[PDB]
Amino acid sequence: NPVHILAKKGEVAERVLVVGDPGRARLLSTLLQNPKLTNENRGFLVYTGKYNGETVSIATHGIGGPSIAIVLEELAMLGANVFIRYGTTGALVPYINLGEYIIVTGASYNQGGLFYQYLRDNACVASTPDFELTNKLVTSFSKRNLKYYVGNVFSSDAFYAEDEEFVKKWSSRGNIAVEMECATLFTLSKVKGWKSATVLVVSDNLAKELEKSVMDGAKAVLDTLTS
Amino acid sequence: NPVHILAKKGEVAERVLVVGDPGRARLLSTLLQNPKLTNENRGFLVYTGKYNGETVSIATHGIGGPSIAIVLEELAMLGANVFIRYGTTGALVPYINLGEYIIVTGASYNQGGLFYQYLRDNACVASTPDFELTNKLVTSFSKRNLKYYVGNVFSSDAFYAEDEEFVKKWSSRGNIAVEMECATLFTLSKVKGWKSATVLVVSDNLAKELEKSVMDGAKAVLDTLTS
Amino acid sequence: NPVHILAKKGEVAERVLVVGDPGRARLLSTLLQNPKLTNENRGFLVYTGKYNGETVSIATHGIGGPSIAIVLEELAMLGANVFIRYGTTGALVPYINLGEYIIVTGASYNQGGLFYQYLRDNACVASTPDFELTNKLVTSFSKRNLKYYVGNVFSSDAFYAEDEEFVKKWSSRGNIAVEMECATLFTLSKVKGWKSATVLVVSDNLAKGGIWITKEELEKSVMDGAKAVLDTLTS
Amino acid sequence: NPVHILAKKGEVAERVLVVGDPGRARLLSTLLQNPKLTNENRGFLVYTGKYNGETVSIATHGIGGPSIAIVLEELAMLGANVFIRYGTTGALVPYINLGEYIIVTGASYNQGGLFYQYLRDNACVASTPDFELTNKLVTSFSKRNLKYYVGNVFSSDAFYAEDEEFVKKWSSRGNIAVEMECATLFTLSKVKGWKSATVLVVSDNLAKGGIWITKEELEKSVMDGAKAVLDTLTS
Amino acid sequence: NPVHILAKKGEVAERVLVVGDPGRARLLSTLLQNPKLTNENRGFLVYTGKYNGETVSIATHGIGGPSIAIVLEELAMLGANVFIRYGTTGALVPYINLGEYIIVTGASYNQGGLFYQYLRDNACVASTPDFELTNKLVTSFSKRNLKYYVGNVFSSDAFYAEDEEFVKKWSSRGNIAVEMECATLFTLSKVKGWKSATVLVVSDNLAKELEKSVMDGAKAVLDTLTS
Amino acid sequence: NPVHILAKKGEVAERVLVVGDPGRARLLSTLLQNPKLTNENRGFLVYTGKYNGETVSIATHGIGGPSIAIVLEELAMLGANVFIRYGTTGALVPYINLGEYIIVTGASYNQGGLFYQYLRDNACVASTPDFELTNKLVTSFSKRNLKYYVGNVFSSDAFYAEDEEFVKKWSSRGNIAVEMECATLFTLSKVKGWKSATVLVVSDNLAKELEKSVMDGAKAVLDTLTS
Ligand SMILES: Nc1ncnc2c1ncn2[C@@H]1O[C@H](CO)[C@@H](O)[C@H]1O
Ligand SMILES: Nc1ncnc2c1ncn2[C@@H]1O[C@H](CO)[C@@H](O)[C@H]1O
Ligand SMILES: Nc1ncnc2c1ncn2[C@@H]1O[C@H](CO)[C@@H](O)[C@H]1O
Ligand SMILES: Nc1ncnc2c1ncn2[C@@H]1O[C@H](CO)[C@@H](O)[C@H]1O
Repeated sequence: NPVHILAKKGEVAERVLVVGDPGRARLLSTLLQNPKLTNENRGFLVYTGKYNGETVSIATHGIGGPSIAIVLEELAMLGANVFIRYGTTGALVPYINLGEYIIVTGASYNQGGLFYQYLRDNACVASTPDFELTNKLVTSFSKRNLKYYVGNVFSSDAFYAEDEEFVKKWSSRGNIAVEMECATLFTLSKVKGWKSATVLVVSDNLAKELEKSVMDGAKAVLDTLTS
Repeated sequence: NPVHILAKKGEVAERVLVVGDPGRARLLSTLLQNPKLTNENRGFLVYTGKYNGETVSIATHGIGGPSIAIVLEELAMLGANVFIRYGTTGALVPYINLGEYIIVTGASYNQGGLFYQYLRDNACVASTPDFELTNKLVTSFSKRNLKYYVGNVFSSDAFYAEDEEFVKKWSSRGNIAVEMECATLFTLSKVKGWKSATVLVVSDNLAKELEKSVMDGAKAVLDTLTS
Repeated sequence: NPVHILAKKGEVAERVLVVGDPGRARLLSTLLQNPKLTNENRGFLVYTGKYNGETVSIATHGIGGPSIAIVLEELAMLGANVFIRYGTTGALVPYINLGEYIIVTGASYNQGGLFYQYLRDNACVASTPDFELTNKLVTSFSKRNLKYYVGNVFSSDAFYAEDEEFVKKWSSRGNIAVEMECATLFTLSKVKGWKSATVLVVSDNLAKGGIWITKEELEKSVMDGAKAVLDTLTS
Repeated sequence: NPVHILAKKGEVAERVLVVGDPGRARLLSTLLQNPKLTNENRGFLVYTGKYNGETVSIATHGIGGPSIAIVLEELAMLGANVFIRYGTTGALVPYINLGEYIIVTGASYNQGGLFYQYLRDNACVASTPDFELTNKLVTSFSKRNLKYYVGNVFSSDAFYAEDEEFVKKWSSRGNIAVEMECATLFTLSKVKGWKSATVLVVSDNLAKGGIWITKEELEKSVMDGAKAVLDTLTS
Repeated sequence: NPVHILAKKGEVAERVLVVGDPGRARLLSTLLQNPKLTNENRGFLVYTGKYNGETVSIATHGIGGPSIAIVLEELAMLGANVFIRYGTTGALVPYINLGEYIIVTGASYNQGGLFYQYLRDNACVASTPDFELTNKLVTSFSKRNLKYYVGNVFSSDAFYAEDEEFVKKWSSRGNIAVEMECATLFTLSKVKGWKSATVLVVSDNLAKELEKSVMDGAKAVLDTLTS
Repeated sequence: NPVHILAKKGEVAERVLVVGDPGRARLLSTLLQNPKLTNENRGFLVYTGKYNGETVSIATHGIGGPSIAIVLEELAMLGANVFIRYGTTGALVPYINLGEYIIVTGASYNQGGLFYQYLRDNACVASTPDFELTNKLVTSFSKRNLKYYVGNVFSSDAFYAEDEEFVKKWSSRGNIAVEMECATLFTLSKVKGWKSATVLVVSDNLAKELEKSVMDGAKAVLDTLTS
C-alpha cells in the first residue's frame, strides 16, 4: 500500500506524463479535459483527465533518483505502466539552443546507491528508453515542426558539483545534456517491465520563455502518450 | 544564484529546521510568531518567523540525497549555516515504539553517485552530526520528558528495495532505524562547514497519531534551535 | 601507423561491415563487385569492393572487447568512420527462434579493464548505437520481410564463466541476448566520434537448449541478413 | 580459544584501557593497585589491577586494524566488553598544540580488506563510539581541567604512504587528526556489541611541522590523561 | 562440444605452445616432426606433431583476455593441460633491448569483467605461472645461451590507451613489460589446475633480426615443453 | 627519523630476517654470532650480529599489513634492502602436514586501504617475491632435506572472519595457505626496489614441534640470506 501518493486505485491512468516540478504539473493539467486532483500528499500533485479520448495522468516526481523511484513504484502499484518524463536540462554542447528539445536515447550515470540496491551489484546495465515509444516521440515532434535533437544524457546526483572539467568530460563521452532522473527511470522500467521515454526542454547551456517552450512540447508529448 | 528556492536573500534565517514533507513545514509554521511564506517554487515551502526571540526558518527538502543536497546548498547561499532535520523513520529493532523519537549520532550509507561526485573518490567519510548541537537536542527532549533513543541510522536510496534480509543486515551493523537523508546532510555539512543534527519520529517498525508526536517533538527541536 | 591491419592509404572504405569470424568475412565478400583482399596480417581479413555501385569494406575483428577495440582503432586510422557489426548471439528469452535476428539498441556490461583504461574512471557511460543508423537497419530488415527483434544485449567477457543464475539475471535486467563486442563497439564509437550499429543472428538459445539448426539453414540466415545490412551501409 | 593472548578465566576485566605501545601499558599499570601481568605472549602485554577500588585491565593492541581486531576479539572471549583506546595522534589542523587531547566522535576510513571481510560488502557503515561513554570522557577531562577537542579522525592504514594533498584532503572532510585503529575499534564494536570510545594525545601536528614536544612533557601529558580515562572506565 | 576449436578428440596434445598470431603458429609448425593442421575454424590455427619424442601442439589464441580464455578452455576440453605462451611485448625499462627475451614471473592487471565473471568478486588473486615450469624455461634459455630477463608484466586490455604517464606508473609498480594475455592465462590456469608459463620477445621499448629471435626462442620453448 | 624502530644508523644490516613474534626474534638471535639488541621500542625487537661471515639482522614486524609496512619502511631507512619473512600459516589443502614448510611464490589479497594509499588506485599489482631469492630458498631447504611445498598464499586482514566457506574459496583460487603479511611485503618491495621472499611453518590445517620446526627452518633461511 503506497504511503506517498495517496490516490485510490482507478484514479491513476495506465498512461502517465511525469514532471519534476509540482507547478508544471498544475500548468499542464489545463491541457486535459476535465482534470481532477487525485493526490497532493507530500507535495506530489497528480492530475487525472482525458486527452484524445484517452485517460491520462500528469504526476509530479520531485528531484533526484530516490524521489522518482518512489513515485514510479507507487504509480505502478496503482495501475500505471507507461511513463514519459517531460523535464528540463542543461545542454553540454554549444550548438543546442535554449527552449529547444532533447529526445533521450540513453542515460549515463555514476554507480552506487540506488542502482546497487536494486541491481544487487555494480554491473553497468544499459539504461535506455523503450525503442518504439521513443520513435513515436520523434515522429510526433517532427509533425509539430519543433526543433529537437536526439542523444544520450548524464543523470547527475549532485547539481552543485558540476564544474567546467565536468562539461568536457561528459560531452566527450557522447552525452549532450545533463539532468538527474533519466537513468533511474530507464533502468527501473527495464527491471519492472514498464515502457518509458523522456523529452527535455533546454533551460541552460553549460558549454556556452521556458513556459512557452514547455507548452508547445507538452502537446506533442500528450499526442504521443495517447497514440 | 539559486534556481530552486527563490527566496530573497535576507528572508532565510541562519537557523533552519528542515523537513521532507511540505505539509509538515506548513503545520510546524503555526508554532512560529508571525510566519511568512518566503518560497513555494517547485513545492519547496519555506517559512520564516520568530521563536524565543530568535529568527528561524522552516524549510521543505523533499525526498532523497539529491533533493536535500540542492535545498541545503541554496539555503546556505541565502545565509543559513545551522540545520536540524526533523523527519520520520522506520525502526530496525523491536523495542522502539511508534511515535517515539530517535536522536541520530551517525549515518551508514552505500557508496555511490552523490558521495563520489562531492568527495571525488569512494572513501568512507565519517557521516556524523555536530557534537554540541546533538547533545543540546538530548537535553531538550529530556527536559520535555519525551521518550527517545540515541543511535545510528542507515540512509537508504531505494525505499522499495528494503526486504527481510535488509532489517537483520543493518540492525546487526549497529543501526536502529532507516531513513533517506541523514548521510547527505551530515557529510555535506562537514565539507561545507555547517552545524547539523537530526531527530526522527518513528512511523513504522520493520522488526515487528503521527501529527501528535510530531507537534510534541517540534517544540523541543525549536527550543534547541533557538538556544 | 597501424601494426595489426597492414593496409595502405585509400584501401579501406569509410563504411565497414565488421564480423568476428574471418571465415564469414571471406564468405560475405562474394556479395560484392570485384572484391580485393586488403589485409591478412594476424588473420584479420579485410576485403574492399562495391555494393549497389558503392565502395565498402568487410573486416574481421576477432573475439572480445580488446580485439575489436584494436581493429576499430586501426581501421579508423585508415579512414573508416561508419561501422555495422554483424555477428552471432545467444538468446536469453524463450520466444526467439534460431536463425532470427536481433537489432541492438544498447549494451550492458561489467565495469573494469578496457572501459577503465579508456574512460579513466568507473562511471557507467551509456553504451548505445547511432540512433539514425539503427532505424535504417530496422527499415531495411522489414523491407526484406525478415524476422527480427529489437532490444539490449549483455556483452560478456567470459564465454565459459559459470553463473547458475546467468540467464535469469540478465534477462530480468532488460537484455534479450548475449554476445561479446557490442559494449566496446558502442562506447568507443561515442568517444571517438564514429557512427555504429549492430545486427545479430541468433545461433543458440540459452533459455531453451532444446532447439537447433544446421549450417544449411544458418549460413542461409547469415546470407539473407548480410544483404539487408549491406543495403543499409549503402543507403 | 585465544591463540595470541594466553590468559586464563577471570584474568581479564570487563573494562579495558587499550593502548598500542606495550611500553605505555607497562608504565600506566603503575597507576593501579597490585598490578598483575596476565599476558606477555607475542609482546601484547596485559595488566590487571584496581583503580578507585575497581577491577580493570590495561592491554596492548599493537599497530593497525588487523592487529587491534585480533586483540579485541580475544580480549572479548576472555570476558571484556567495554574498551577505551588511549593513544597518540597527528593533528590535521593548525590550532591544536602538542600534548593536548582529542576525544573522538567518529572515524573516516578507506574501503578495504578488513572491513570487506567482516561486513561482506563495501557499504560505508557508520564508525562511531558509544554515545554515553564518550560524553563521560568529556565530563571527566573537563573536571580535570585538561585541554581537549572533540571531532572525527581519519584511520589510515599506511603511515608512510605519499599524498601531496593529505592534510588538505582529510581536514576538508571534517577530520581533525589521523591515527590507525579507531575505525576498526568502533565498527567491530558496533558489530560485536561492545561499548567503545577513544581519547588521543597529540604527538605531532602535520599542519605545522614547526612545533615540537619533549619526551618529559609528553609522558607528562600521557600520565595526566590516563587518570581521566581511568576515572571514566571505573565510573 | 567446443564451438571455436573444432579439432577432433585426440588431435590436441597435453602439451601446447600458444601464440597470438596465426602466421607465427604456421611458421613455428615447421619445427615439429610430421606437422598436421588440426583446426582452422575462426582463424584459430592449431598444428599437432612431435618434438623430442613427445606429442606437442601449437595453437593460435588471438588478441586479448576474452579470446585466450575461450581458446584455453576448449583446448583443455580437448585434453590440453600444460600451456606455454610465446608472444611479443613492449619493454617498460630502458635497459632491455629489442629481440631480447622476457620470462614472466607474474602479471599485474586492472580489475574487470573477465576476472569478475570467473572469480565472482573483486579479489586480487595472485596471477602467477607454474613455479617449476618457469624454472625449466630459465634453464632452457640459458642453456641455448640466450639473453633474457625475469620479471612481472602488466596485462593491458586497451592497446590504444597506453600513453606516457603509462610507462612511469607501471614500471614503478615493478613491471618491466606490457602485453595483453598473461593475467588471463595465469589466473585461469590456477583456478582450473593447468600448468602454464610465458616467454616474450621484446618487439618495442616504450621507455626509449626479429624473425631470428622468434625462431631462436621457440626452440628453447619446445625443449622445455618436452622436458 | 624512524619513530618506531629507534636503532642507530649502522646498527641494522642490509640483510634482514623478519618475524611477527618478538619471542621468536629473541629465540632466533641465538643462531647469530655475537648478537646485540639494537631496538626494543614499541615491542619491536631487533637483533643484529653475524652469520657465515656476514652481518645479518632479525626484526619483529608485529601482526598485519599496516604493521609490517611501518617496520619495513623504517628498517629500509636505516639501510636494510633484502628481506625474508619467516612466519606461521594455516594450510588450505589436506595433503600438507603440520611442521612442514611453504615457500611462497605469490600472494592473493582483497582490495584495501593500504594498497589504495600506496598504489593510488584499485589495480591488482602482481604481489610476488624476488625470483632469484626465492630459488635460493628452495635450494637451501633442499640441501637440508626439509619437506616443503611451493605455492601462493592468501594474505587475510581479518583473522576472526575465516570460516569454512573460506577454505573452499581460496583453495579453488590456487592458494595453499593463509597468513597476514605477505601481500604487503611483496607489493611494497616491488614499489620500493627491495628484494624479498617468504618461508612459512604450517601451524594449522583448516582443510583437515613448532619449536623444532622453526629452528630447523631458520637455519635454511639464514644460509639463504648470507649466500
Ligand atoms: N544543469 C543541470 N544539471 C542537472 N539537472 C538539471 C540541470 N538543468 C536542469 N536540470 C533538471 O531540473 C531539475 C534541477 O533543476 C532536476 O529534476 C534535473 O533533472
Ligand atoms: N521505512 C522507511 N525507509 C526509508 N525511509 C523512511 C522509512 N520510513 C520513513 N522514511 C523517511 O520518510 C520519507 C519516505 O517515507 C523519506 O524522506 C525518509 O527519510
Ligand atoms: N606495446 C604493447 N602493448 C600491448 N600489447 C603488446 C605490445 N607489444 C606487443 N603486445 C602483444 O602483441 C599483441 C598486440 O599487438 C597482443 O597480443 C599483445 O599481447
Ligand atoms: N590460520 C591463520 N590465519 C591467518 N594468519 C595465520 C594463520 N596461522 C598463522 N597465521 C600468521 O600468524 C599470525 C596470526 O597468528 C599472523 O602474523 C599470520 O601471518
